[PDB]
Amino acid sequence: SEEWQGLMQFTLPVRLCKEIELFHFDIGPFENMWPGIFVYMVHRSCGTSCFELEKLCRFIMSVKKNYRRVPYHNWKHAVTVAHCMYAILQNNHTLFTDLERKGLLIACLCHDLDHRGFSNSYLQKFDHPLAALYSTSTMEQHHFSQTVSILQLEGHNIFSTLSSSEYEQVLEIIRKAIIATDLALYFGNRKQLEEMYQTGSLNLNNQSHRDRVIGLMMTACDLCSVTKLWPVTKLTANDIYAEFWAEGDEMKKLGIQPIPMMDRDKKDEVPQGQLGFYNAVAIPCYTTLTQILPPTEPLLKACRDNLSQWEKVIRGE
Amino acid sequence: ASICTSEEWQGLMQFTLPVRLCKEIELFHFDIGPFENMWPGIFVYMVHRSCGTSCFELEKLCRFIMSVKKNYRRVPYHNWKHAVTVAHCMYAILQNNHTLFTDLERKGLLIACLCHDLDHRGFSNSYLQKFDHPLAALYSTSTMEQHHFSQTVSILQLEGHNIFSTLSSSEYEQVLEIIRKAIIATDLALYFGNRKQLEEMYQTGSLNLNNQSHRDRVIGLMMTACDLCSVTKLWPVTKLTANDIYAEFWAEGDEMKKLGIQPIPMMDRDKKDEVPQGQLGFYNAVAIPCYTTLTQILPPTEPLLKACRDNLSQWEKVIRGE
Ligand SMILES: Cc1ncc(C)n2nc(CCc3nc4c5cccnc5ccc4n3C)nc12
Ligand SMILES: Cc1ncc(C)n2nc(CCc3nc4c5cccnc5ccc4n3C)nc12
Ligand SMILES: [Mg+2]
Ligand SMILES: [Mg+2]
Ligand SMILES: [Zn+2]
Ligand SMILES: [Zn+2]
Repeated sequence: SEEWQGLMQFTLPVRLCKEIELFHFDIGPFENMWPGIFVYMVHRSCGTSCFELEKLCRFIMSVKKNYRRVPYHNWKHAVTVAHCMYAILQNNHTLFTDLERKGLLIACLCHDLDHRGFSNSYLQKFDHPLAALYSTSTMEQHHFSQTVSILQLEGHNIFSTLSSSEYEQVLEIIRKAIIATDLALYFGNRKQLEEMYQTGSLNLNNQSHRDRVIGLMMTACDLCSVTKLWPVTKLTANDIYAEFWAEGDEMKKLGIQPIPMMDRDKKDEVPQGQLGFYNAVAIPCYTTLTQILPPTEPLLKACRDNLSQWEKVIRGE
Repeated sequence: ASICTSEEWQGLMQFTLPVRLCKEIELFHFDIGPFENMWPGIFVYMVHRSCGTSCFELEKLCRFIMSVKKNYRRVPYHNWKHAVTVAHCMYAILQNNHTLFTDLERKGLLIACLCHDLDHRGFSNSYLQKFDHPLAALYSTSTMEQHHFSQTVSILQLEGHNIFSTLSSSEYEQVLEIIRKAIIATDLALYFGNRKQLEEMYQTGSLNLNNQSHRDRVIGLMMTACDLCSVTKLWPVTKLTANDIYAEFWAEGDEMKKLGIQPIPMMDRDKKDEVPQGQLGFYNAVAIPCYTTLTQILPPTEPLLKACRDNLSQWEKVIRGE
């Protein structure tokens, strides 16, 4: 209980007071500060007197305990996703309700809690007890379950000054928000919102339209490494493949063949895999997000910049 | 026909190209995919850089473009993206052969390409015929293609949509004949006729470009290299567009099955397994021979052949397990 004492004390350096507000900030070389960076983003965006520092700090360090030393789905990725949602909300400061803004920063930070570095596919094919438990969106539901568990620990419950509803409300925002980071649901989500933007039936007074927009915002954040500056971006993909290939290897060890994406032998097709992933997933995501919320546009511009870079890699420039 | 709203052409006018595309848009394998908002503006940039800045009055152009866009459907392959993709390819062929073609052919070839699949229902020349469609009653060879051009004229004739405003009546009836011929020749059923003669005209040193009927033949083949240029893009783009081609076909195959009739394999989703061999078969029967004869006639277009070879190997790899 002295981890969360060395967190109450943190002051974000003035030199980062601007850098952080930029959509393309790389938290990468600020390891020590990451839990202080998140304290900063919460305060700036939700208020200094909405979470009682201690309970907030208690929370954050515990969440941090509960992320494993995997190559990609780690503490560095929680913060990075949290950061991006900060940037989204800051640039849209009016659309989102007090209760949402708090939920979403929290939901982002726990969204991959206690990941083991295994896809849902993997968990389900090998009848692992988490697949036994949640047939669909397997990891995502554990993540949430794990959010619930850290909160119910002594003195971690940061929502203890809220109505019955108000408490069951925010968690629900978090539930739906964490679930939405199952990428298999993203495709549906995005196609509904597209038809709803063309048609024009899109209504932000409708709470199930709110859900889909928040949904998409979670994908955008989750995927946000494709929006960083190219060296960060290049590097963070290496970490992605390292997670996948360790899952690929684990499959070989079982006399079973992994897919190419998970096949380190296939290192070479990486750039074309990225280009494929940008055209099929990333770009449409940031494209529709921008349609819905215009200020999010530097997300799409940077995504286009990295797509070019991946093209150049493939073509030899 | 359908009018386009006011606001549509007014933003189109204010639009400006990013300095990094100006570089990439000139290149053959350039993919327009990730710049949807920019497409109608990519057309202007393209027109202007090919046919001049006062070729047409922006206002009239922009109206036409936006009304060309809205007369495309949300079908899977033959849509607004495909039209601009085909226009982009023309542009890049023109640019590499810029003085081989009259100012008047480049205006008309770029519009033709923009308009060459207007109001595609999502159906083939065989379906419409076989099932005695109105359109099939109206036009009985090159069915949709004829309709595509009928559709162009209709868009030409609309208060403010006529971009051949300032043309002599003579030149007006000329650019309409470049366009007609260009569009019809996108009927792939004709390509095989066209390519054999061109191939023949090539092996004898008798092809001549100031010979008009040889000109039209060359133009038609340009229209084919453009219609198929998705096979010249980088692999992950080629594969993704293949998905959309098949989405459309299989949607048609599904209609036939309903109607009491068995689709050809290409249109039957139950036959996916042979996709690679359909691709392999199409690259050898159709596309490779397209870009080979194109590069013999217009050697700067060669990067189209090289990229077509690149993706032919990819389908071959896809084939052998890999
Ligand atoms: C989930 C996610 N987030 C961010 C990023 C930048 N990525 N990149 C991916 C993987 C994209 C991908 N790579 C391949 C691939 C690579 C080498 C050989 N074969 C491959 C086949 C499919 C791939 N995909 C979808 N997933 C993600
Ligand atoms: C009209 C067009 N333009 C571009 C491209 C890359 N394509 N590719 C096609 C389909 C080519 C094709 N597919 C099959 C096929 C597919 C599954 C099963 N059997 C098949 C038999 C022949 C096929 N062909 C020619 N049409 C096009
Ligand atoms: Mg996750
Ligand atoms: Mg056509
Ligand atoms: Zn994540
Ligand atoms: Zn076409």
